Amino acid sequence: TDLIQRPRRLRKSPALRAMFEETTLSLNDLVLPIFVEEEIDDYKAVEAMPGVMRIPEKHLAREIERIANAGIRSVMTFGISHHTDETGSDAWREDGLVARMSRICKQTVPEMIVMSDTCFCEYTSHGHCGVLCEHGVDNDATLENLGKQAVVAAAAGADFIAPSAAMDGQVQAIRQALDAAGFKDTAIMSYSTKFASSFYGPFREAAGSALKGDRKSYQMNPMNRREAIRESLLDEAQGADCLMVKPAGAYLDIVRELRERTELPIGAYQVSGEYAMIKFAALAGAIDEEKVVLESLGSIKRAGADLIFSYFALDLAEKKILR
Amino acid sequence: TDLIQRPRRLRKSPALRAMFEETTLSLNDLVLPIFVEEEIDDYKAVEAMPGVMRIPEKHLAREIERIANAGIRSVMTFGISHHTDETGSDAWREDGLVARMSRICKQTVPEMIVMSDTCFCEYTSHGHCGVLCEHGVDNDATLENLGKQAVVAAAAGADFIAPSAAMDGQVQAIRQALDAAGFKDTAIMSYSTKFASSFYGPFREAAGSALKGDRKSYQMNPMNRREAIRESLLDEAQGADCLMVKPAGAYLDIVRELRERTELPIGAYQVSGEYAMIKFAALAGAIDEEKVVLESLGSIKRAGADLIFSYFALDLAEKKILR
Amino acid sequence: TDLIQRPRRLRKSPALRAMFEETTLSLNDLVLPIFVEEEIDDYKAVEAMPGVMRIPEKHLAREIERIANAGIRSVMTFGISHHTDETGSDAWREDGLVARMSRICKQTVPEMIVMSDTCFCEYTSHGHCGVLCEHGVDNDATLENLGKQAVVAAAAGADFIAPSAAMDGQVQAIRQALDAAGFKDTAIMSYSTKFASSFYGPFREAAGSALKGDRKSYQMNPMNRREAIRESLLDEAQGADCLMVKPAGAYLDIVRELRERTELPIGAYQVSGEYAMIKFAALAGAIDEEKVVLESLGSIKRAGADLIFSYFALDLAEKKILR
Amino acid sequence: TDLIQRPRRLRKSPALRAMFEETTLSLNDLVLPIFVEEEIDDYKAVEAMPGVMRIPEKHLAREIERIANAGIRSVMTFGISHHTDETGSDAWREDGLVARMSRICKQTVPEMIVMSDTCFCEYTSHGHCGVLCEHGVDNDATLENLGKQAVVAAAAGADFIAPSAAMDGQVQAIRQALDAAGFKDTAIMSYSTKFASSFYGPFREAAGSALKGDRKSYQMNPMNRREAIRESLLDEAQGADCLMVKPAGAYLDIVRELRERTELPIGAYQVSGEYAMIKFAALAGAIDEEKVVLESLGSIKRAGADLIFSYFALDLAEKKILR
Amino acid sequence: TDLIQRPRRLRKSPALRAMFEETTLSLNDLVLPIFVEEEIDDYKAVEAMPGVMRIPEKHLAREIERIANAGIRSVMTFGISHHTDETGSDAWREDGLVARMSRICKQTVPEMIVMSDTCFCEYTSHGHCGVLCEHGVDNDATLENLGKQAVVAAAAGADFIAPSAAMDGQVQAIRQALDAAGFKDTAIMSYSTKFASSFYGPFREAAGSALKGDRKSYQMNPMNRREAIRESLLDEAQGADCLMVKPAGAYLDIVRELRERTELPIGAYQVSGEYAMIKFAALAGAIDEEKVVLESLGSIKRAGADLIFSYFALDLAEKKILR
Amino acid sequence: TDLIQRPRRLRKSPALRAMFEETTLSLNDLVLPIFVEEEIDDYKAVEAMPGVMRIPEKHLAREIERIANAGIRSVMTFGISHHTDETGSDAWREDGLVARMSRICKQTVPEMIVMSDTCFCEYTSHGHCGVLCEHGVDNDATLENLGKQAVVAAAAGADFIAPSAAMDGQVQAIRQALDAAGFKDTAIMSYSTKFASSFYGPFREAAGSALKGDRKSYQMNPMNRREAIRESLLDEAQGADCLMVKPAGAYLDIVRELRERTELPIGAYQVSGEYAMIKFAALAGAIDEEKVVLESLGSIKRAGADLIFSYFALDLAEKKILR
Ligand SMILES: *[C@H](CCC(=O)O)CC[C@@H](*)CCC(=O)O
Ligand SMILES: *[C@H](CCC(=O)O)CC[C@@H](*)CCC(=O)O
Ligand SMILES: *[C@H](CCC(=O)O)CC[C@@H](*)CCC(=O)O
Ligand SMILES: *[C@H](CCC(=O)O)CC[C@H](*)CCC(=O)O
Ligand SMILES: *[C@H](CCC(=O)O)CC[C@H](*)CCC(=O)O
Ligand SMILES: *[C@H](CCC(=O)O)CC[C@H](*)CCC(=O)O
Ligand SMILES: [Mg+2]
Ligand SMILES: [Mg+2]
Ligand SMILES: [Mg+2]
Ligand SMILES: [Mg+2]
Ligand SMILES: [Mg+2]
Ligand SMILES: [Mg+2]
Ligand SMILES: [Zn+2]
Ligand SMILES: [Zn+2]
Ligand SMILES: [Zn+2]
Ligand SMILES: [Zn+2]
Ligand SMILES: [Zn+2]
Ligand SMILES: [Zn+2]
Repeated sequence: TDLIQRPRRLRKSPALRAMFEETTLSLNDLVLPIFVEEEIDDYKAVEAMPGVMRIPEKHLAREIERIANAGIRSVMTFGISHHTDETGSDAWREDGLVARMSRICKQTVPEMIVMSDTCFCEYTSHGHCGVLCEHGVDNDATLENLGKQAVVAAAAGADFIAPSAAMDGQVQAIRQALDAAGFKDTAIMSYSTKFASSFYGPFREAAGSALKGDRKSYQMNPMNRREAIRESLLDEAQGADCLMVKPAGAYLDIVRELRERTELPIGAYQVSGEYAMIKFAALAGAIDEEKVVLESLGSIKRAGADLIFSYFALDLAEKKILR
Repeated sequence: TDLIQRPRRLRKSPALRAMFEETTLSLNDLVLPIFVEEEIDDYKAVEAMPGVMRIPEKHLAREIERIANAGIRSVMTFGISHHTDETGSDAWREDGLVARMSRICKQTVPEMIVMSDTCFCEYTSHGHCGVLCEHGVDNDATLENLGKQAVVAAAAGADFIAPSAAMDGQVQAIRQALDAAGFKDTAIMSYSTKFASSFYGPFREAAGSALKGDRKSYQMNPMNRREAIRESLLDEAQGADCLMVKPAGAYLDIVRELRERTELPIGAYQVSGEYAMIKFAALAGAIDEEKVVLESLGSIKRAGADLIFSYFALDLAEKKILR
Repeated sequence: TDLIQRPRRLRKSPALRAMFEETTLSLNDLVLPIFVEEEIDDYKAVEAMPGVMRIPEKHLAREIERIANAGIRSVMTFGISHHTDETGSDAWREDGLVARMSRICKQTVPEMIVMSDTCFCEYTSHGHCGVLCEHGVDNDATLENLGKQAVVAAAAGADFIAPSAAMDGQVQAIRQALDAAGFKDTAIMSYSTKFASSFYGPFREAAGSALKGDRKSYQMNPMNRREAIRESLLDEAQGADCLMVKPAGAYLDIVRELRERTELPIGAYQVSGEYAMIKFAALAGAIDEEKVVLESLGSIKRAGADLIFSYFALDLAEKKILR
Repeated sequence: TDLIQRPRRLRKSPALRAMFEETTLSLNDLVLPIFVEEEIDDYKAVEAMPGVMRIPEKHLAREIERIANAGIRSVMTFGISHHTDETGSDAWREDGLVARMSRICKQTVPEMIVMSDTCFCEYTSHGHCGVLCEHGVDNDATLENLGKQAVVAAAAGADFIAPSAAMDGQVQAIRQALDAAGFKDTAIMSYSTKFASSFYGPFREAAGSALKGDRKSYQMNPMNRREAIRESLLDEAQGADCLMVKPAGAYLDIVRELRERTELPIGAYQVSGEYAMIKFAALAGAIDEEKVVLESLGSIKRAGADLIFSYFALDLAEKKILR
Repeated sequence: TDLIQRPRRLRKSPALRAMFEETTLSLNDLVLPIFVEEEIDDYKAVEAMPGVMRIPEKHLAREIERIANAGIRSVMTFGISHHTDETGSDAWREDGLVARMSRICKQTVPEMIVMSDTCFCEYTSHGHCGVLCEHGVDNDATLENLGKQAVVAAAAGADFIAPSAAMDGQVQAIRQALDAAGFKDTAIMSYSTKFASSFYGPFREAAGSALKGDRKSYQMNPMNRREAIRESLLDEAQGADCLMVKPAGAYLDIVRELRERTELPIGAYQVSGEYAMIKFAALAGAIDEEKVVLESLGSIKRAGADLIFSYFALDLAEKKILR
Repeated sequence: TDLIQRPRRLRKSPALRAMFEETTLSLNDLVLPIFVEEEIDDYKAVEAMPGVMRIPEKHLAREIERIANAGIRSVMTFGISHHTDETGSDAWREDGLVARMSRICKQTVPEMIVMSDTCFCEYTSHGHCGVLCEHGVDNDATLENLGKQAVVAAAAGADFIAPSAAMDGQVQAIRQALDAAGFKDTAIMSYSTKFASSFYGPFREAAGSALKGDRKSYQMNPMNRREAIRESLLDEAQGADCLMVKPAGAYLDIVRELRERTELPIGAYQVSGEYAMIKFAALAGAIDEEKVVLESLGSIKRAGADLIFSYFALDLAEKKILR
């Protein structure tokens, strides 16, 4: 036939394909979510998340050295609480689990980039991301508490305060609180566009989130692309240093759209449900885990993500699959 | 706190959330892929795709009636061949499996829109998508055969000829071929952006594709977003009635970029691999299948797809989960 | 002939057309304007609006249950006043018609989305949308009163306070008033771009608006597309949760232009004159009412409207034409 | 209140509003559709279109003179045939009704710009816009006939050949045809975006279109905005001198999107249905006809139309409402 | 001070800076230019390009093995001719220097991607890029010869034919030529935007280009940014597989503008002059060579280049500075 | 061959090329960086910068007259300090070197445009661009001092205060300080996008900057194009009269991108390392200095720069190469 344009020409050998590959993925693009449980002794496997385990607080100094030695540059701290209550106040206790997780990480590996998850769903008896009032989760009462938690996490050494409470004005609240306390240099990794997804089941199992209803009244609608952009642009306006799309996997259209609407760095969270789905199809022998993980993380980068929160990070690190 | 902008205002209730939902998913958005195996008697279960079975040719009249009864408006045919050879010539035999799958569907259900997968990987002894040469899969030898297959399938009643060979100029070749033989009205549903993905394992099992190596010399690189758009715009230029992104789940950024680059309809294939990861994670009790399937399909719609190829379409239709 | 591109290919059967339909319309997209008259006993037909009737206040609890049972998710309340005066002060009487209409609706169907029309043209002896002063309608005196009305409507349970007075700064005024009174969660459905149209005659008949001149000094010029966009973008800037184009029917260019200029939800009002025109041509046997209604509402959605205010809503609901 | 931006500032008076009016409507924006019935003696009233009458061929010289005297710069001819058949061949008879309507207009008023409707629904026994086949309306059989009709109408003096058959490739066919016969200077006014609307009932009555079914296999879907633009850009590509959206009243979003996609002139047809809804609502005394006609026509201008096809053009011209 | 936005927040440490680095440079981004001199025995040092030497043809098998061992994925061949003449015919001799440089590279290292410089300035007695006429370099006489050279080099194994003659229509000429001779799969790497720069002195020394005058009648003006884009888009239109900007260092604005105007791969040539200025400044001890080379190459990547032609590639590869 | 488009047509003679040259460079586009050393007697050559010399303060009145007489319209003052200390306080001494350099220039040539470099790296014992604190360079303590320096430089007659400290909020700080002191007319030439480049070695030698580490914690990452734009747009937002990209040479993609994102004038700094690289390759006889300088400065203008800071300026001036 007569065809002048032939895409296949640059696909002929592995060398040609390597030369013309548009997107690349490094170990640097990954942030490792870590689960830390206070007052316990043995690491606990998370069933819903094949390979993940809660790290006993007594072993955190050891795991963070392990992670750092594998080449992971950053972690996101999630605690499993034994001092839950109606407001999740242990989260702003200058010495509670949240402060302690940071303290230990920064003390152990000074150069480790410590992002402290900032919410209450893991510290409240009801499992909601804030103060429950007659109304539902109280936005402004929760903003107050998110700010106090911010200051003690910054106090403990957290490099980024990451609000995941899906509260309006949360970035502004945390920025003023940090500044007022002399933490004007502490960064905010906002979970800016965070969907009321059905892919967090494994995570809730892993983190001990005691919730029976849903978070549909704060986390946003999965179907709303316009609203998703506006959620992130409001956070940019309130001073976030980095934005984020959560989940990442089934939202790369949102990542790409946001990429074109801001100059800010954009993070993407490869959530627990996405991890479970790769892990369980691999164990059923349906897919090649490694090929599927690399393709998935590669797609997230291709969509425009600057950083990817991924539970596969340390394995990828240690098995020298990514450098 | 001071906030005039409060996104949560429209999230207060189920009624408010429904009123402001930006994207909708319905049954007419779905196209159901079916596997038909010739010269066989019982339905065969696909191991890697729980719930999916090869339909015996003898029972296709029965199944396409069932499918149609469920509300499914369309199907994509894939045959499992017992007449494979060097060039996959059974596919262009006037009464080969390709032509008969269409014939039995259109004759049983005249209203059923039948899209006929158009390739050779299911009919070649080597498992590759075309004619082999010392070269690798020979582009132009394959184009002639795609043309021949197009006319017999068109003659057999197929409403869409869907070339999935990833051959340069395939749409033009098939357009020229159908036109000359008097099928100027038969449409082309081009797998215009078809990535050399690792998510097709389950499908190859289901369709009996005898491939030992890879398809990287013709299916495109997963990392190449600019190339992906160019791939589809070259097919729009060639006359394609509908364009397509495959896989869809991890390529929503592609679907969205493409939506902004053409006025043509865009299909998105929720591949066997995606189906597999959802089913095994649900079997493992880690996620809720239905909520995860609906979220997954809704995101593909959200990203810009007009039609979605889903192996979940029949259950969603019969269980009246989508109307 | 030789034509590669053939649009007609996807128009061959009802099935194909259904698969390729770009826009859809659900019962969810509709908001039902309701006319409630205090101190009366029998429902009154509105002559200019064939099929519409004023609901006696004593029957409102009954009609709102009827509407809600038909599946309508939201209503817009308009009262016919028997206590008109120079400033329309019954509108901010904590117990006047406006408060009462809301009170009754929310008390009867707690989940009903109650949008309270916010103006004075129905409560003033002169029929103008505010305070008449030497000058004409006094913008700032009217802003004051619009805020007080907002608080009592929010107090009564209105979900959205909908200013239709076409007063500059009305959204800002209503937002500060609501916030100050502890109604920071009450939404604003601004009639942001509201034209000085000649299509409201039937509505004025239906609502008892006692006006002899025009509203050309506040409602904007029908011919000004640039000004129309700016009117809506100013409201976005002042905190509106939802914007609106009124009328909708002969302004879909304005709807589409606004759609591309904001991420906010956009409402469109299918006004009384548009309803009368469909109703009277149908009664003269000139057109098919149902086909024309569905095509018109479908066009409004196609233009970019997220919600449509429509008097045909309950019929469409009950006759199961829309679900 | 504090507001530096007050849109009402330029709305204070009639002089200020006129000075800032963005869009203008004049008589030269209007094209007058006329119905001419052959072999008949008295004017026939169109029931569904009050004020509209079939003009007897014998009286056309008289009427086109009247029209021209009124200031009308152009007309679109529609003939009511007494010579219908299977293929609508009277339309391409050198002296058939199509050719004579043009001839009598150009010869009576040499300056009159005559646009000749170019189709077969008014000349076929079955009422469809072309040649029927087992298929439905045969596209390419019809294109040949459109070509033949184009040359006789061109030869008869028509200034524009306006194909309203909704056939793929109609503009190219008619361009090729006129060119070969030496009418390289005759223009094409393409009904480029012609929707399968329900607003044409009154017109079919007025023009005697013997159709029992629908035109959905060729006129396009009302819901398809992206397809609508593609429809017109394919005609610009084919050489069309002017493009068009029909209907116009409920498709102003289309007109505006198209205005932004081409530098070509764009016509908009205010259809019989729109005319009917305005007239019957005015008869019912529900709206003011003149104010509603002027607003309706002004919105079509506002949306981007260069020319408007209106059945109100003559009254507006004679009553000196437009100059 | 009051500042919510503090860019320095993500600059606090080496880890934070790496995590937020937007652009990456790797070894696969580099293509290594090599100078091969025929009929000679020892390596010759290039004075003006410290570190660069003419490789004796006899030692090419050895060197391409060394290059390939280092990790270099590709080279661009430039031969120093001992058979120059009026038309540069040695270049299209089936076994001329051009064909043999390719042959020895592909045969020694089958995986090596060989791009063959395609011109006549190194083979013509007058030193100009083609056939001379009273005119100056004759465009179309040269195109024929570029075509002839393309096929022998293609036949010899070259993976890319890279026309650097700056002839109008060179890509089409070479595409037509390779196609006819059965090299439809051989690619074209067009020096699409090739400026008449003053930075090529060192290269001419290294490649033995016998030119006394200038190339301004064919290489384009350095000041013309709009012309530069037009130059490359005409080559994309002609079928070029990859486009290119030369020089690259002082034309990063061009590279970036071009990146936004095409989806095609874009190469950028870090010319001999740039290489020379870096080396001599480093020799003079004024700058750090490595830091300056890495910054220079990283900026070309940053600006949008997919591939970079660099004379520093081998040292960077062997010293393991890039992987 | 057949080619309609022939770029070469406008390249045939020097006259044609001159007519079609898109970009031009005048002496007006250049700003001359001057090095002034207090308490010394003989001009000192800067080894790293062939041709540049520190001007003894006692000779400044003489050199500025020389510069002005050559036609240079503006200079950028850099001092070599003999009164360095921990905070660089001599920089805000109403009579220190910074004040004095300006004083002398404006006193000598009243019409000379005096841009005073505003930092501390030349006045601090540690060589950092501000106040060193436990943390690193203290952003806010440095902002304080940058403001005081601004007022005394404005006091001395500087026309532009040019902050090069890469401190967040520096433009805002300097603007408030200037305004408060009655210097609301003094302009700010912000070094808005200033990279942590490896091309400043020669400058540091020339300016006596006593730094042993790097400026990576304030000057921005060379690889971050998105951040580069945001750095400049923040300065526009804080009131800068002119923006700047530094370095210029290997950042013309950044210059072009910024050009398209602001209406503000954009300056570009052809840094010392770029000067050294041209000078040393010219001395090694590798390139033609003049041709390379003119091409480089011409590229900077082509990329979008309105003013270029260049050390070659006075030579270009005196040798009448630029007027
Ligand atoms: C937000 C969502 C948590 C929840 O709603 O339970 C913060 C945690 C994100 C990670 C969830 C996951 O990895 O599934
Ligand atoms: C604004 C216009 C009312 C008026 O000017 O009388 C608020 C009511 C909109 C609906 C009017 C209608 O449906 O005609
Ligand atoms: C900023 C950079 C100076 C440094 O970091 O030493 C202000 C001076 C710019 C000119 C530097 C040069 O010309 O190299
Ligand atoms: C594409 C090629 C599939 C393959 O096996 O390479 C055409 C069929 C797409 C379906 C694949 C799937 O569902 O996994
Ligand atoms: C389009 C087809 C009309 C039809 O009856 O299908 C060409 C004529 C447009 C005028 C229709 C009207 O005015 O209603
Ligand atoms: C372009 C022409 C070079 C010339 O000498 O005119 C093709 C080769 C580019 C390399 C030039 C260099 O590296 O300086
Ligand atoms: Mg938010
Ligand atoms: Mg293709
Ligand atoms: Mg307003
Ligand atoms: Mg058409
Ligand atoms: Mg060229
Ligand atoms: Mg800055
Ligand atoms: Zn939470
Ligand atoms: Zn295949
Ligand atoms: Zn009102
Ligand atoms: Zn017709
Ligand atoms: Zn050359
Ligand atoms: Zn400094």
